[PDB]
This record gives sequence, structure tokens and C-alpha cells, in this order.
Amino acid sequence: MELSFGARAELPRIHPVASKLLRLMQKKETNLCLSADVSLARELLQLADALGPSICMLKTHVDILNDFTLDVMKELITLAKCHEFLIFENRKFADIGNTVKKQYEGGIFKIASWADLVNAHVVPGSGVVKGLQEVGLPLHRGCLLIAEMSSTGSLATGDYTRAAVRMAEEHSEFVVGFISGSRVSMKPEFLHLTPGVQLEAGGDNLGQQYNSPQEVIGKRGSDIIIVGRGIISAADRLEAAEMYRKAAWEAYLSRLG
Amino acid sequence: MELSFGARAELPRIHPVASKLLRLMQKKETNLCLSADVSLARELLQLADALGPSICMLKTHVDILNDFTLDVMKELITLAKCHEFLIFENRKFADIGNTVKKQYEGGIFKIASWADLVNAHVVPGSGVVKGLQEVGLPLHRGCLLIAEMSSTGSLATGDYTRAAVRMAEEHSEFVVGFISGSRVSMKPEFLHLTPGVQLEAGGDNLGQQYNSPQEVIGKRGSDIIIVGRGIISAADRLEAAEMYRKAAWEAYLSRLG
Ligand SMILES: *c1cc(=O)[nH]c(=O)n1[C@@H]1O[C@H](COP(=O)(O)O)[C@@H](O)[C@H]1O
Ligand SMILES: [Cl-]
Repeated sequence: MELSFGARAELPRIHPVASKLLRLMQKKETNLCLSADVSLARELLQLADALGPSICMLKTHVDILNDFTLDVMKELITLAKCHEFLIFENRKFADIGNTVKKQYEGGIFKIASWADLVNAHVVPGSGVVKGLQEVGLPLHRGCLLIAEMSSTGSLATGDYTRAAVRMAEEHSEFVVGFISGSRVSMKPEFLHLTPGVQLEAGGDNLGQQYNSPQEVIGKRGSDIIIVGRGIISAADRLEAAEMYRKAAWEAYLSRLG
Repeated sequence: MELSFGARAELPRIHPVASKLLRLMQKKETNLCLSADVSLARELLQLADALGPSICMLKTHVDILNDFTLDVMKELITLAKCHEFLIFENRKFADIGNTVKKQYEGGIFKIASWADLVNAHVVPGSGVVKGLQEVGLPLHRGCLLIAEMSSTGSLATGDYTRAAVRMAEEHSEFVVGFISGSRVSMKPEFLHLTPGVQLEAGGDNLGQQYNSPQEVIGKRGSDIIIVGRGIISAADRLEAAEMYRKAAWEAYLSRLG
């Protein structure tokens, strides 16, 4: 009952942004999302260009980009179109509906204007989704709900995770998936993206816990690995990205049969 | 026995930021925080100056400020020092430790460089606090933990709320209190700040729910009301600020005896 990414792109209830992503995943043989956790535009753009062919998605961190401008994002969009990847902004929206609407659409960042995908916490209740949707729906954007977190002590467990899944189901015109550590929905229209991924066992000094691509994709049933430091800290970020891409792709192929 | 704000300001285990806030609350007879939910610097600085005398705190929304610069924040600080109120940035930090550290210190906004107070969601586990504290402690800052939310379908209930209180207790060198709808800790060194406050019954059309100053300060035992639209959308903003200040203050006096 496992389907390829390319077949999932054709599912009757699939959102257009999800279909676009699934098609490029299949085309490029990648289910790797780069977490571009860097402070300078030059580095962001150079990683985007060099690793573009290896990734299905680049996760931006505009709240840490010391030299953000909208022109930087225009250049990133050019690279995304060229190399074929989606732009996912990291910011974990987590406020009442009316607030997150403005945080998404406006300020200096104007996130909705350039991000294909955003993510939201479900702790406020579904108003968080509803607010983001008022902005992103006509822009053909999608949203991921944070159903589980990778960090030590995470409270996104049990009934909380179930609430996230229900909320996604009830807002499928805009919610395209989850940030989670494993498959949390049985519905194949939903994407599972998993951060906290490295080839080596370990964690960091501030509560991050790591699992491998083979574990996350192969055994836990997620779709896409989100990798920051496992790539960013490497001497050769391109080689690192290729190792992560192969790991995640081959784990996916093995669950297909 | 309930202590006055002035007496709480002198408690041996009080955090310096909380002491500063409690002293000016007592001095100015105000336990009102203005939520400065505006898009333009001119509007933020106008409200800060006009309403400064009536408030103990101004909650900024830098993620919606279309013309943010550091010079705007220098000028806001000058108003805060003149009128005597603290600056509390709204952004509900909600990510792993390593990420929120950078979101707090860096980017274009450099929140730690001008906000007295920040707030965090507890969903990621205690790393969210550890990460923020690594930046906030050197900068003499404080943090509030979001123990309850004002919105419909909030998951910040029960064991989640209890987890927030334990996290605060264990990080009392940085955490000075809570965003909550009610008193959640019995320790008088912690502040309670409550959003979703208006004089009349109701909500917004994106899940916000409202309670009155008398209910939240008097019956529910909170310390400070956070008010945005109840003031900002009024014809006469100074009069509205004064109505909320008087309401919150009298509720406090009555609980005190
Ligand atoms: C988001 C949600 C979550 O549960 N765990 C996370 O780590 N994140 C974000 O993903 C990235 C992890 O990066 P790294 O540990 O691979 O360097 C990071 O951007 C974090 O905010
Ligand atoms: Cl709030």
C-alpha cells in the first residue's frame, strides 16, 4: 500500500503545492530538505545554488539572516525555479489567528510573498491554521503542522499529536503535511517532514536529538529528511548533501518494495 | 497572604527585571500592558508616548513592523525610560534551543538588544529556555513562559500547564513569570500576564476569547492585563487606556485588601 512520490502527486485530494513537490522529488530522486541555518545571504545563496540539484526543498531561517532583503529572496526564488526545489520558511508560527495572519503577510519579511511552505504549532488551537490560510490560500501556499518535535522534553506527544492530525484533516485545502518524527497520518496525501536527522548518533548541547535517515524514512515511515548541521558543518557541503540524499532516497525505495 | 507589588519587588529571590517592573507598577498605579499591534513605526512611537504614563509595559510586535530599524527601537527605549515602562516583544519563541538562541540574538531585529522581556512556548521542552537564557542572561533580560493561551481549542492545559510551571521554577535565573489566563504558580516572585482582555464579553473572528480586568486580576489572580484592540480601536485611546488601567488597578487593590 506504499506509493511512489510520483504516484502520490496524482492522488485525487492532493494540494497543488504538494503535487509540485512530489513530482520534483520523483524527477530528481531526492527527499532531502536542506535546513539553511546560516546568518549571511551570500552563504545562503551559494548553498542554494550548489546544493539545489540535490534537494527537494530549502528551509530558510529569515529570522537569523543578518542581511535579509527582499532582493535576496528574489535571487533565492530564481535558484529554486532553476534547480527545482520548494522554499520552506522555518518560523514556527504559534500565536492566535489574527496575529499570525499579519506575521505571515507583512513586516519587513513578507514571508507569504516568497515561501511556498510555512509551518505552525497547534498549541493555540486551529485559529493558527485559519489565520495563515487567509493569507496563503490564494497564493497557492501550503502549511505543515508541527505534530511532534525532535527535542528532549517535547510536549508534542500523545493527545497533542492526535489533535495536530485532526486539525490537518479538517484544513486539507491548505495543510499539506506535518513536521513530525514519524508517520502520524495514514492518508497518503499528507507529507511527513522530519528534522533531527544526522548520519551519526548524538544530539546537541541544547536538547536536539538525532536519528538517521534510514531510521526516519525506512522504519518510522517519514517522507523527507530535514538536515541542518549534518550538512552545514561539513567541510564539503555538496558531498554531505549527496550522502544524505542517497541515504534518504534508498530508505524510501526500500519501503516501496 | 497576598503581598503588594512593591513588597514583591523586594523579595530575596526576585529577578531584577521583575523587580524593576513591580516597582514602577506600584509607583504609577498601573498593571496594564499595551499590546502595540500596529504596522508603522510612527504609530508605535506615538502610542508609546501618548499612553506611556498609563502603562507598566508595552508589548511590541516587531514581526509586523513594516519600517523596522534599530533606530526606531533606540527611540522606543528612550520613551520607555522617560515614561517608565518595560518593553516586551510578543514573538512566541517555539523552537529547539539552538535555533531560538539565534532568533533572539540575531537577524535584522536583534530582539535581545532592546526587549526587557520575551516569551516562549514550552512545547519544545526545556531547551527552548536554555537556548534563550544563553543570550538573555548576559544581557540582563527576563523571560515569560506560555502556560495557558487565550484562544479557542488551546492545548496549553493540564499536564502541559504544569510542565510550564516546573520549567519556570527550574530556570528562575531567567524566567520571571507566565503568560496565562490565571495564577498558575503560588510563588510570589513570578509574574502573571494575561492577554485576551476587554471590558465587554466576546471574541474575535479567529478564535480569540475575552475576559474582563476584574475577572482576570480579581478572581483569577493574575497580575497584569495585556490589551490591544480594546484600546487601539477606541476613538479616544488615552481614555480607553485609563479605563483599563483603573479597572486592573482596582481589581488588584481589592484582592490585596
Ligand atoms: C524544527 C522542529 C523540530 O522539531 N526540530 C527541529 O530541529 N526544528 C528545526 O529543524 C532544524 C534542525 O537543524 P539541525 O539540528 O539539523 O542543525 C533547525 O532549523 C530547527 O529549528
Ligand atoms: Cl497572546
